[PDB]
Amino acid sequence: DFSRNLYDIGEQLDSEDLASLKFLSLDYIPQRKQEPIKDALMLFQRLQEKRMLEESNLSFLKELLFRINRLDLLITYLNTRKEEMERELQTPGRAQISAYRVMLYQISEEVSRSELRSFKFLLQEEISKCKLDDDMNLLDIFIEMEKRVILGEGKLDILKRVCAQINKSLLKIINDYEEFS
Amino acid sequence: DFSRNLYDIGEQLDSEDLASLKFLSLDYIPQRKQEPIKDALMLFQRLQEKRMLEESNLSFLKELLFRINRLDLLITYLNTRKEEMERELQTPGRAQISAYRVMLYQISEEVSRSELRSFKFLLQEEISKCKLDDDMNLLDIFIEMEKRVILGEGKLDILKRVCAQINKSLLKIINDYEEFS
Amino acid sequence: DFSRNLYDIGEQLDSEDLASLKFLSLDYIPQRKQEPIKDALMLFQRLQEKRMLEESNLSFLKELLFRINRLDLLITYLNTRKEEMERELQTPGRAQISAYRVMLYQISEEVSRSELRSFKFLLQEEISKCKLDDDMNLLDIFIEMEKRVILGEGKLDILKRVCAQINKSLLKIINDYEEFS
Amino acid sequence: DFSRNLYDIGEQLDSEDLASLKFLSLDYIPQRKQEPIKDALMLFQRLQEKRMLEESNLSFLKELLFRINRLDLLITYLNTRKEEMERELQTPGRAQISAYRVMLYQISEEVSRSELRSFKFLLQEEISKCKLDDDMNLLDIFIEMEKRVILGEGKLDILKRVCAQINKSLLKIINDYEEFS
Amino acid sequence: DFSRNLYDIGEQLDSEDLASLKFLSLDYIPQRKQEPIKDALMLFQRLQEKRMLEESNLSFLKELLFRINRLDLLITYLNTRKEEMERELQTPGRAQISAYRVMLYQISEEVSRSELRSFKFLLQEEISKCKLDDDMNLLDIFIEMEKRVILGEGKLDILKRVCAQINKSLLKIINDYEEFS
Amino acid sequence: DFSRNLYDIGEQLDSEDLASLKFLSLDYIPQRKQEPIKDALMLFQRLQEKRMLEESNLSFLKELLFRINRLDLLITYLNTRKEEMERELQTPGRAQISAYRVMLYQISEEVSRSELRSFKFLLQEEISKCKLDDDMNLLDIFIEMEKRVILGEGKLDILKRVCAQINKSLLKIINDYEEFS
Amino acid sequence: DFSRNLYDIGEQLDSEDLASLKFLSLDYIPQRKQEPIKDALMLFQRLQEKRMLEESNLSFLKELLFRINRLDLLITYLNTRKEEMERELQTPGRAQISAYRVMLYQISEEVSRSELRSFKFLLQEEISKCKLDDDMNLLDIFIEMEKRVILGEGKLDILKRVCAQINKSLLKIINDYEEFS
Amino acid sequence: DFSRNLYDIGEQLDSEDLASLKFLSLDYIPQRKQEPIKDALMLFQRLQEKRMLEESNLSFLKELLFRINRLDLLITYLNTRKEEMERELQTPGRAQISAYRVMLYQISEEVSRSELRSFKFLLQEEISKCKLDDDMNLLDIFIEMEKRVILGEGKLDILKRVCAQINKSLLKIINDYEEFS
Amino acid sequence: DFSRNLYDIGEQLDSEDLASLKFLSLDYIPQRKQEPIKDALMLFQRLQEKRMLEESNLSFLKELLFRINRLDLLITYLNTRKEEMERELQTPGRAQISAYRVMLYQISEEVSRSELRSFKFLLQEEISKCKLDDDMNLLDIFIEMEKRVILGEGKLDILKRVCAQINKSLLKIINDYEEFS
Repeated sequence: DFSRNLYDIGEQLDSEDLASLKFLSLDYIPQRKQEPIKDALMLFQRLQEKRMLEESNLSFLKELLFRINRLDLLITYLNTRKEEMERELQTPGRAQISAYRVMLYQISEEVSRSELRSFKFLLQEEISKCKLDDDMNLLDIFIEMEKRVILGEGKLDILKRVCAQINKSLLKIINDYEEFS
Repeated sequence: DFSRNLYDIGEQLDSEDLASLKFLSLDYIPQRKQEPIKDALMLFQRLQEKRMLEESNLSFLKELLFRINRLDLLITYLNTRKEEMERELQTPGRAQISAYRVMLYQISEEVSRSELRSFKFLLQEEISKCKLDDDMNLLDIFIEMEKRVILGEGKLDILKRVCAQINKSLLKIINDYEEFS
Repeated sequence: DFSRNLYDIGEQLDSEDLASLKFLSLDYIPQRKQEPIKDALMLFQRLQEKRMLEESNLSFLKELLFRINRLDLLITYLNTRKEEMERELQTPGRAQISAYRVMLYQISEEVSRSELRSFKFLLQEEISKCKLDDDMNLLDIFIEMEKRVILGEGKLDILKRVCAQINKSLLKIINDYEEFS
Repeated sequence: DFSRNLYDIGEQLDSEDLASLKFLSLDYIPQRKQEPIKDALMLFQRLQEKRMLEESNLSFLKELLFRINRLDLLITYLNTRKEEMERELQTPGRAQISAYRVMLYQISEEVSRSELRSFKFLLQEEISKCKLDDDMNLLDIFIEMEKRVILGEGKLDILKRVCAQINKSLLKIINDYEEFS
Repeated sequence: DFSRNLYDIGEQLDSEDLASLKFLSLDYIPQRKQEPIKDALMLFQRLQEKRMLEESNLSFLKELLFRINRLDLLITYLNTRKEEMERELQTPGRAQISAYRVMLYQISEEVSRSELRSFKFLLQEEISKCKLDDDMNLLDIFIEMEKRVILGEGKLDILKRVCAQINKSLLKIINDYEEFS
Repeated sequence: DFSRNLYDIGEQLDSEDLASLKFLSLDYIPQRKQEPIKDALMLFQRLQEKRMLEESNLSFLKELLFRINRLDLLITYLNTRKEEMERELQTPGRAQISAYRVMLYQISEEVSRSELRSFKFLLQEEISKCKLDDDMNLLDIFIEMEKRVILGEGKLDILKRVCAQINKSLLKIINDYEEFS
Repeated sequence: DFSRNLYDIGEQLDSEDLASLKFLSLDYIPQRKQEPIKDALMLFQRLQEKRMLEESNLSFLKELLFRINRLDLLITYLNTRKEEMERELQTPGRAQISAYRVMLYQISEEVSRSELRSFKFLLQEEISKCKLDDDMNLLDIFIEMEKRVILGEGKLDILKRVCAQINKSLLKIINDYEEFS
Repeated sequence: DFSRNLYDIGEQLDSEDLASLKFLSLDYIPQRKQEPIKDALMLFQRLQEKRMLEESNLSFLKELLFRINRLDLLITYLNTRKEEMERELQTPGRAQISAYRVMLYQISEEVSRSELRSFKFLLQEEISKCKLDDDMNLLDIFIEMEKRVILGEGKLDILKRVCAQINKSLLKIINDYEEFS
Repeated sequence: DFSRNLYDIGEQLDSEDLASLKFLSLDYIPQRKQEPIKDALMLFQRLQEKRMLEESNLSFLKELLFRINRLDLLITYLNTRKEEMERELQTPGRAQISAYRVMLYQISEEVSRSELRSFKFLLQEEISKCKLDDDMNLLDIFIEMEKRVILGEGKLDILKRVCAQINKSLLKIINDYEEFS
């Protein structure tokens, strides 16, 4: 019955937060399969097809909100505290979103608009293969980097070289991924 | 019908006031549902659809104008005196906007753009995830604080932990939490 | 004579108008007799066979045009004033189209495309038995609901729950049918 | 062969031009019989059946291009001076499209897309009978108003009540129509 | 081949001055066909439709470049001496941009940003439907005043109501209307 | 109408006198509404929005101008003597500016521009971490005291503990605390 | 069997990627057999029909995905690395499609949306037969030309008449047709 | 690759130096092309658009740094001595930035802000055609002079007249152009 | 949570102190990246982004206050004695700011505001490249000379040749530079 209230979660979702969910959902939803999604419920439909999100199991949604920092919804509508997802972080295999995706998202939160401009031209300096613009959310840029296979667990060094021209707080985020080695 | 007057109200409504009205609509319009609204008329349409703003019931708009201090509209268009605010504040349930939201507005009401920069210097301690713009409305920041569940009805007294460091006059509004009971 | 003139009058009607007329003809023309209809004249032929629409008695057509707000035809071709449609209220049973169908139609007039997509999700949330698509008109959905016996004067509460997820003006349209209790 | 060679005219005509031509063609082509038209060729076929556009008589097209301000084509392909389009004003009946239509057209050209949104609010101020959409051309709205018989050659000055609120110079365009009384 | 140099002119045209070209084109291209224009070359395409600007006749562009003081482009691309702009003064009707538009432009050139703010305050007193923001331009105000039908060729003197309060030199500019005596 | 003729005040109104008006308007115009005021026109705008400034009642403006002694110009706008401000003393609540704001202003008028230096030293004693910009006149300092809620209507007398060290004439100003009896 | 997975390549391919593949498949699949194609599987089936691409010989697909820079799919589905095509395509006759197609694609990667806008404006001046609109891809333009054999390898440098006014690095691409000698 | 270092060079560029580079780049970058440019690398992207600056040829930037006295970057990061830029004097055409532009730049380096005040007073004495503003950089004024063709290799006597009215030492720069007689 | 205690530093520090910090920060922050900074807390943000200043490592801030002679603040903010700064100086690699920068600062402290005038004359004798202004700090001038590469680690012994001419005791510091090499 709570699908009725899934609606009542999605309406509070920012267009930007949706794009964030799209990026994080890429571990399950194909790069094009995700594209028709225009809101949370569209995502939920895909996740129902993948059986990641359903009335019988909204634990994926629970994490998703934890990952994009929409804890207001986790508590308000899913009626649980963030510490539940922190318990899901306790042991391997309980987290549904990969740590690497989380780190890349954390970057997108750390990187400012001005720095994003640097990211745009700087990546172009790294390769002409990418066609970039001011509409390229860093997360969308990351998707493009995946296409060229210059973004991944074995390409982390590239991100660090990029960070050298941006800031060291990002470099930190990169080093903080060491524990998942 | 009466939307003939709403039009002429909206023409005189400021884009800054509209931003604050979006915050005030949070007790009815979903957190991010109002985000594609560009002018007063679109806002008014949503309120008509939710029947918060009716041709026979303009009392919600009346309050809204009281909340954004537009007395040039209260009398000019709604033909109501300023004293009617206290009339609507006679008993609980009469006001449509929570005193909680009213306080949050007044808290930001006394804030300077230079204090907003100072706030960001303190907000990075509260949550480094908060990617904020130098022209970010404090009310928008409050929405972000909801996301972190660090600002709320019972978490109102979190604000003073950094607001007292910026402008202790805000405390006079925060202490009005007593009007919850 | 004029029955033949209708040949060149029906072309002024939309395909959405036709679909709407099909919904309105649900109290006369069977679903299996509605589907073959491809244009207004096909509809007219069925109504001629059922003697609802004949040159000697076009009072059914007259009402229909009122029901779908095509008064331009009511006056310019059927040569009668829009004010004459009030005669439907002179006595119970005078109207050929039931108020119930009128209400459901008015809803489809009030519901936008974006809201329609929301209705698609909401019904999916209500049950998986109803398979839906992007070409589903709200009136088409109502037909599907009828077939599944979840649409009726005693099922209005379901529509009310769904409308609560959209807007209160739709709820109003439904509540306007309460006077026929 | 020649009229067939004019099939290419549609390659320099815009989709907006076609939409405008459809409105202007309403005096001869049924309100919705025009809709299958996807290009100028399709339009011409309807005009061939209506005998408005013939290989040996393009005077109808000549007027159209003048009315929609595609003078580049009026000269380049139809090889006629724009000055000779004013010959429609020499005696009554020389014009093929009613002055009523070009009046409404000029209005639609004068109104901004942002003002169209403003109109939408005032269109509900007029009535709830008109269902609105973001893709509605003001000419489309005019058609819808005709359907409700609240707009016409005798009801043109109904628009003035709303137009005064958007652009009062439209009132003059309307007032000038009086000269054809 | 100069239509390829129209591109060049457009690149060498100042994006800030393009706004004034739109103002100058008000009596040829409706604000609806102006607002989607992003550069001069797009405007030029509109002027091709009206046949104001073609390779066979760039005299309209010539006049436009005179108004926005781009004499360097008259020489560089139109290959003509600056004095040839004054050929429009030989006989009445030669000019295509009314001195009315020229004077209003000259006013906007004389008015300081600080004086504009003053005019915006005075507009708030003058126009009952005045709406102000940080993107306002005196030329845009003039357009809006036409929409209020308070500014015009015969109503030009209205500007002296506020110009006399600001800068006598602006009033002097207005007095140039005397040439229509 | 006439309101527009009060704009002239700005020509003779010193920016420092405007800053004084800002201090006096602290009980009316919000911080965020006050600080973007760059001239009397922006001030007037805010006053109109709260309908404090209206042709039917300019008494608030009058009182304000009396405080800064610019009501001397009243005889050039309303044609009446500034002495009629004494009417505010007839009964309690007639004055719109609290004697709290008045007394603090009188202090800023009594203290020498060079003596302010000593007040900066006093501020060092009270708060060695406080920023002491040379632009901080006593009125701005008083605002900073409000930011530290050390100064107010009930705290006003606190100033005497350092004012006695500056000049007994300042104590004489402070002795107007008797007006709160 | 395993082909089931290959079918899903299209679930990561974008519509832009597929459109690019269509352009690159112009040396195999006619424009009349490309239109029905809506996804990668459709493309695959067209190629399977004539054994041009089949599960037992994916060497053409290997290049295709390599050429459109989707190396993540070379890994994910083709279970290989870019190195394979880099080595394989070193010598003439190893490519399945003309480098002419590839080079034109590379241009579409280098040309910005903003550059394409002005690129199209030049196309209108360069070829009056063009039917330009917002849905035209740069590659679609090239096809439009081929529809009447007015663009191809024989005039591969024709684009220099447009690129010279846009971006010299596009001229560089043209100057990289050295191996076609 | 190395572009990465050009970025790193650019981070030490002043916004004034950037504007100066824009002026010097006016022999290449279109009048409005540089308007969205907010930092060095953005400019470099426009220089990549023209291929004035490229990893294959950095001599353009190298000269520019010499022109605006940023040898701290030329020597430090581009490993180039100023004498190698001075080596340009061997033969004509070695310089990519005209001595005309360099001369006018040097003037802006010689003229004080206080002399710009007196310049702008004399500018109005010369003509009211210039859209005078307090934020007008002398180089921006030069651009406006170019617009009106009152600045050039044959208009240098205008600046010479102005210089004689400001500072006799300025004449030592503007007269130096005589070497190209 | 430790940066919470940095807030009250920037409030105490002067704009001059900030300017001094900016000069000393040049070894890490680009010559023109710090310019938008309006207070010390904005500086701190940049330092934390570049991780030059960390909550776990405040030793850079510690040094900063030492270098600008604010040792008495170390006990008030970092709770450490000034003697520990000499402890740091005991061994190489502990200091984060170069002695070169520090010594140049000491010079600016020794040079009088009046002497600066005579230095401006000397700077003109040195070169016409450095544009001078009364609002320039000697440290700002130092930066400008560095830009011309006439001031540096190997040119420090050149500048002093005119420094002694104003204050011989400056060289009592400068000549000690030898000890660091």
